[PDB]
Amino acid sequence: MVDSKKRPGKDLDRIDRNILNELQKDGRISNVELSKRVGLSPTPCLERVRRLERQGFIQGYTALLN
Repeated sequence: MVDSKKRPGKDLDRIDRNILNELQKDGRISNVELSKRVGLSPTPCLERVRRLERQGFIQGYTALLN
């Protein structure tokens, strides 16, 4: 019905799915913030987002994280 951030939901860490939901709600957020909206540090927040990157789900969202 909306969102569309399914990605590997059947197997997605709470940090990645919530991070994808935050990227869709905010396609202009880096990682530091991307680290606090999910309740984690950014160093790893990226580690979480990177996992979402390898699956081709962060080429526009926080793709900048690279």
